[PDB]
Amino acid sequence: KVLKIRYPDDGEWPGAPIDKDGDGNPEFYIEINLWNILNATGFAEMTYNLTSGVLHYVQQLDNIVLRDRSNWVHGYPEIFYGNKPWNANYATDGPIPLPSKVSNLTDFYLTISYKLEPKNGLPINFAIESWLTREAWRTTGINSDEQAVMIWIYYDGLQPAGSKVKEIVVPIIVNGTPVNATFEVWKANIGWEYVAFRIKTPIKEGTVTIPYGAFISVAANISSLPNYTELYLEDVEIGTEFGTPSTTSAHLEWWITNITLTPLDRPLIS
Ligand SMILES: OC[C@H]1O[C@@H](O[C@@H]2[C@@H](O)[C@H](O)O[C@H](CO)[C@H]2O)[C@H](O)[C@@H](O)[C@@H]1O
Ligand SMILES: OC[C@H]1O[C@@H](O)[C@H](O)[C@@H](O)[C@@H]1O
Ligand SMILES: [Ca+2]
Ligand SMILES: [Ca+2]
Repeated sequence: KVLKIRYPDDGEWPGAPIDKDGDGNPEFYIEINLWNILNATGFAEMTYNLTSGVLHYVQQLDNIVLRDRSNWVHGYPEIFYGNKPWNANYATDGPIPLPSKVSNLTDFYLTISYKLEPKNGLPINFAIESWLTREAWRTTGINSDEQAVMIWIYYDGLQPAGSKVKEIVVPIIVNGTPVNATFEVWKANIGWEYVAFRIKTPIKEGTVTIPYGAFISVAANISSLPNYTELYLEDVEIGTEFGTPSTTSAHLEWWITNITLTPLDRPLIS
């Protein structure tokens, strides 16, 4: 009734499926994903209680040495739905058919209930990420004619990659109240096109609903990629990037109590 994964005990890449009905198709998949840490003392552990539905991440890392300082952040511990295109991990037991071509997908709301506790000024964000690839089921990484979209609904001490492009308004719901929120749009080229939406009023805890197609429509419109609507929306990942090249100690704890994807009866891109 409790799933647990732990770094470094389970290796340098701990991860596990959440498959509550035991049917062999995970509803979500979790990864500790310390992708840019070469070595650290301490541990990071992610627990999911299958009765309460609470996902709890506890991280206490020190003596951090990065794989490549130019990649800036240290890792992105996360939970995701769909096909993560960097590896053979996937979760497709849900109402939205990911992966699917962006030209064929309906819009959906993404609602997350969570609480973030970075310790001692640790730079972090809480970001939702999607990869858009040329093939339907990619498992070996990302090419220069493909896109990452990120949506940061909390941050402290981290700036997205690239250059600011603009500000957009997006209607969201925060703690039960519909509100017009502002997101900065940032664009970079980092081996693939990266577009990040960073909220101007970070939300450290609570329940937030966002309309996914507002973000993907803007990422499509500012993209330099050809044939954007042929790309497949592989996944929806939710996690915390953390750290900078001068962070040597990273203590952080967070919780997620609910992720819901709600299909709408309208195209993703408008
Ligand atoms: O390396 C990928 C990560 O880049 C992070 O942005 C960095 C900026 O904060 C910093 O000022 O510049 C460096 C080098 O240009 C950037 O890499 C993004 O915050 C992360 O989302 C991204 O994964
Ligand atoms: O930066 C490239 C990518 O590295 C992979 O190893 C990680 O699992 C991804 O989350 C990350 O985005
Ligand atoms: Ca299942
Ligand atoms: Ca995968």
